[PDB]
Amino acid sequence: MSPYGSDTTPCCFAYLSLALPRAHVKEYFYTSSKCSNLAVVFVTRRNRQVCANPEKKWVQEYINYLEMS
Amino acid sequence: MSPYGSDTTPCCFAYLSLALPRAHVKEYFYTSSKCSNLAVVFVTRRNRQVCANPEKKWVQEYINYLEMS
Repeated sequence: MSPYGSDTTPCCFAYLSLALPRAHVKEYFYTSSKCSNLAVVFVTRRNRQVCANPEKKWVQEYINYLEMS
Repeated sequence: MSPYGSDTTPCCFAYLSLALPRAHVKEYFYTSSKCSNLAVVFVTRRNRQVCANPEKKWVQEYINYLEMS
Protein backbone atom coordinates (compact mmCIF):
# COMPACT_ATOMS: atom_id res chain seq x y z
CA MET A 1 0.00 0.00 0.00
CA SER A 2 1.16 3.51 -0.81
CA PRO A 3 -0.05 6.21 1.67
CA TYR A 4 1.24 8.83 -0.72
CA GLY A 5 -0.73 8.62 -3.95
CA SER A 6 1.05 11.54 -5.53
CA ASP A 7 3.16 9.21 -7.60
CA THR A 8 4.01 8.59 -11.23
CA THR A 9 0.80 8.33 -13.19
CA PRO A 10 0.57 6.85 -16.73
CA CYS A 11 -1.18 9.34 -19.00
CA CYS A 12 -1.26 9.70 -22.76
CA PHE A 13 -2.91 11.28 -25.79
CA ALA A 14 -2.26 9.71 -29.16
CA TYR A 15 -3.94 8.13 -32.15
CA LEU A 16 -3.15 6.22 -35.28
CA SER A 17 -5.24 5.86 -38.39
CA LEU A 18 -3.24 2.77 -39.32
CA ALA A 19 -3.64 0.48 -36.35
CA LEU A 20 -1.60 -2.69 -35.99
CA PRO A 21 -3.50 -5.89 -36.99
CA ARG A 22 -5.88 -7.33 -34.36
CA ALA A 23 -3.84 -10.52 -34.46
CA HIS A 24 -0.91 -8.61 -32.99
CA VAL A 25 -2.96 -7.03 -30.23
CA LYS A 26 -3.88 -8.91 -27.08
CA GLU A 27 -6.25 -6.59 -25.28
CA TYR A 28 -7.29 -2.99 -24.71
CA PHE A 29 -7.15 -0.74 -21.66
CA TYR A 30 -8.06 2.81 -20.65
CA THR A 31 -5.78 5.59 -19.47
CA SER A 32 -5.72 6.61 -15.81
CA SER A 33 -8.66 8.64 -14.48
CA LYS A 34 -6.13 11.29 -13.46
CA CYS A 35 -5.72 11.95 -17.16
CA SER A 36 -7.67 14.91 -18.49
CA ASN A 37 -8.26 12.91 -21.65
CA LEU A 38 -9.51 9.36 -21.74
CA ALA A 39 -7.55 7.25 -24.17
CA VAL A 40 -7.29 3.58 -24.96
CA VAL A 41 -4.13 1.67 -24.39
CA PHE A 42 -3.70 -1.38 -26.55
CA VAL A 43 -1.58 -4.15 -25.20
CA THR A 44 0.06 -6.16 -27.93
CA ARG A 45 0.88 -9.86 -27.74
CA ARG A 46 4.43 -8.69 -27.11
CA ASN A 47 3.01 -6.89 -24.04
CA ARG A 48 3.88 -3.58 -25.61
CA GLN A 49 1.26 -0.97 -24.89
CA VAL A 50 0.24 1.84 -27.22
CA CYS A 51 -2.12 4.80 -26.84
CA ALA A 52 -5.00 5.59 -29.14
CA ASN A 53 -8.01 7.82 -28.58
CA PRO A 54 -11.41 6.00 -28.60
CA GLU A 55 -12.83 8.54 -31.03
CA LYS A 56 -11.07 6.67 -33.83
CA LYS A 57 -13.41 4.12 -35.40
CA TRP A 58 -10.56 1.62 -35.73
CA VAL A 59 -10.14 1.81 -31.99
CA GLN A 60 -13.85 1.11 -31.66
CA GLU A 61 -13.58 -1.83 -34.02
CA TYR A 62 -10.58 -3.21 -32.22
CA ILE A 63 -12.21 -2.68 -28.86
CA ASN A 64 -15.41 -4.29 -30.10
CA TYR A 65 -13.39 -7.18 -31.49
CA LEU A 66 -11.24 -7.58 -28.38
CA GLU A 67 -14.22 -7.35 -26.05
CA MET A 68 -15.76 -10.29 -27.90
CA SER A 69 -12.45 -11.91 -28.69
CA MET B 1 13.28 1.11 -30.99
CA SER B 2 9.68 1.44 -32.09
CA PRO B 3 8.58 2.64 -35.59
CA TYR B 4 5.14 2.91 -34.06
CA GLY B 5 5.33 4.58 -30.69
CA SER B 6 3.15 6.95 -28.69
CA ASP B 7 2.46 5.03 -25.51
CA THR B 8 1.73 5.56 -21.81
CA THR B 9 3.66 8.51 -20.51
CA PRO B 10 4.70 8.39 -16.84
CA CYS B 11 3.70 11.86 -15.81
CA CYS B 12 2.73 13.67 -12.66
CA PHE B 13 1.98 17.05 -11.10
CA ALA B 14 2.07 17.00 -7.33
CA TYR B 15 4.15 17.95 -4.33
CA LEU B 16 4.54 17.24 -0.65
CA SER B 17 6.01 19.40 2.04
CA LEU B 18 5.93 16.51 4.47
CA ALA B 19 8.20 14.46 2.24
CA LEU B 20 9.73 11.21 3.44
CA PRO B 21 13.29 11.35 4.91
CA ARG B 22 16.37 10.85 2.73
CA ALA B 23 16.80 7.43 4.35
CA HIS B 24 13.48 6.43 2.78
CA VAL B 25 14.49 7.51 -0.71
CA LYS B 26 17.11 5.88 -2.92
CA GLU B 27 17.32 8.27 -5.85
CA TYR B 28 15.51 10.85 -7.95
CA PHE B 29 14.56 11.15 -11.61
CA TYR B 30 12.67 13.38 -14.03
CA THR B 31 9.36 12.93 -15.79
CA SER B 32 9.19 11.97 -19.47
CA SER B 33 9.77 14.58 -22.19
CA LYS B 34 6.21 13.97 -23.41
CA CYS B 35 4.95 15.40 -20.13
CA SER B 36 3.59 18.93 -20.29
CA ASN B 37 5.13 19.50 -16.86
CA LEU B 38 8.58 18.61 -15.63
CA ALA B 39 8.45 16.85 -12.30
CA VAL B 40 10.82 14.84 -10.18
CA VAL B 41 10.22 11.21 -9.45
CA PHE B 42 11.73 9.89 -6.26
CA VAL B 43 12.48 6.22 -6.05
CA THR B 44 12.09 4.94 -2.51
CA ARG B 45 13.98 2.08 -0.86
CA ARG B 46 10.90 -0.02 -1.58
CA ASN B 47 11.14 0.63 -5.34
CA ARG B 48 8.08 2.84 -4.99
CA GLN B 49 8.19 6.02 -6.98
CA VAL B 50 6.68 9.32 -6.02
CA CYS B 51 6.47 12.69 -7.71
CA ALA B 52 7.19 16.18 -6.57
CA ASN B 53 7.63 19.40 -8.50
CA PRO B 54 11.26 20.69 -8.38
CA GLU B 55 9.98 24.07 -7.25
CA LYS B 56 9.81 22.71 -3.72
CA LYS B 57 12.88 23.18 -1.54
CA TRP B 58 12.63 19.68 -0.22
CA VAL B 59 12.92 18.41 -3.75
CA GLN B 60 15.93 20.61 -4.40
CA GLU B 61 17.62 19.47 -1.23
CA TYR B 62 16.81 15.85 -1.89
CA ILE B 63 18.00 16.19 -5.46
CA ASN B 64 21.20 17.85 -4.31
CA TYR B 65 21.60 15.14 -1.67
CA LEU B 66 20.76 12.21 -3.92
CA GLU B 67 22.97 13.48 -6.72
CA MET B 68 25.84 13.21 -4.26
CA SER B 69 24.40 10.23 -2.48
